[PDB]
Amino acid sequence: DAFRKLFRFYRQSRPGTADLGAVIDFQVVRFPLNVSSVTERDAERVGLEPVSKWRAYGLEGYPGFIFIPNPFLPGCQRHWVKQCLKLYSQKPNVCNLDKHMTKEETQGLWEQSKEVLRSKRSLLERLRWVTLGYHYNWDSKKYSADHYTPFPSDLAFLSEQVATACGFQGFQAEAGILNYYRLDSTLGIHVDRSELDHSKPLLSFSFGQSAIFLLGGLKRDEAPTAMFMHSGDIMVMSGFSRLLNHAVPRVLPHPLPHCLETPLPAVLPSNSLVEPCSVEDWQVCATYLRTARVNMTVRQVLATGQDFPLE
Ligand SMILES: [Fe+2]
Repeated sequence: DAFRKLFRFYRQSRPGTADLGAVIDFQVVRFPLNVSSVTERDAERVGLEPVSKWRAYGLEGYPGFIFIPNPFLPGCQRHWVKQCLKLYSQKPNVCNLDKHMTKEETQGLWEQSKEVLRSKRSLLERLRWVTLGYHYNWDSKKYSADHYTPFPSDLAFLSEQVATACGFQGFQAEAGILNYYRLDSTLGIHVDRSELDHSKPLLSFSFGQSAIFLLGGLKRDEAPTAMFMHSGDIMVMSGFSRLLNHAVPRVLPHPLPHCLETPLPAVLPSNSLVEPCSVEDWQVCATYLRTARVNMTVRQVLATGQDFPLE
């Protein structure tokens, strides 16, 4: 339980201390990306700056582990979190509130939360996860072609470009899992093995408040290494770093960030998947993200020539 020992270590807040400086803000190497793999027009279309200005990092003993500090164009974060909270939750996809709350109670989430923010505990505070594409059955720990809703296009294009730049051009976005946090929310010690195609990488996107991650080998026995994950930061776990045990011990609060300080531009490209945000949407997103953090994992389920067995 060495991983759990560091998990309880950092779980003791201790902000701005020896603990704050024991992590790896952005052993450390730079990962040569491929500015040739993507064009600034598609990256503008999805709100990421030219790969020529991206910086990627890896660590010794963790090959294929890619950390990329915030590459998002200034302001783009706002759209992604918005669609994360305003759109991706409701009826077509699946969230945790579907188990004991009916679709009528959940459909009125955004507007009733706007009335709640205007009036000054609602459901958006109670959100814990959303699944996109092939809906992960938590109980079964399996995927199924039977439980499926179409993967959001813009999100898929994002994951596709990022995975292309990181060296996997044949990446179709099939499974999505968007974790939502409270301040005290955590993510447990686990490996990410529910998929059938392990070759394709796991694409994590951090937002909201800063958080502390961890990276340990396939055996939970191997002690973890700890690093930050600010808003906009992106982890691409590939090759070896895909069967590696990881967690999120804390959402560290404000000593909302600076990437949220910079707003959207009025002029966005005509083919851009980055989209406009009404003002009260960044109001509720801005408050909720002053409270806590969001995470966006994207995954390949099936290999290119593989399909779910029948039996
Ligand atoms: Fe995970």
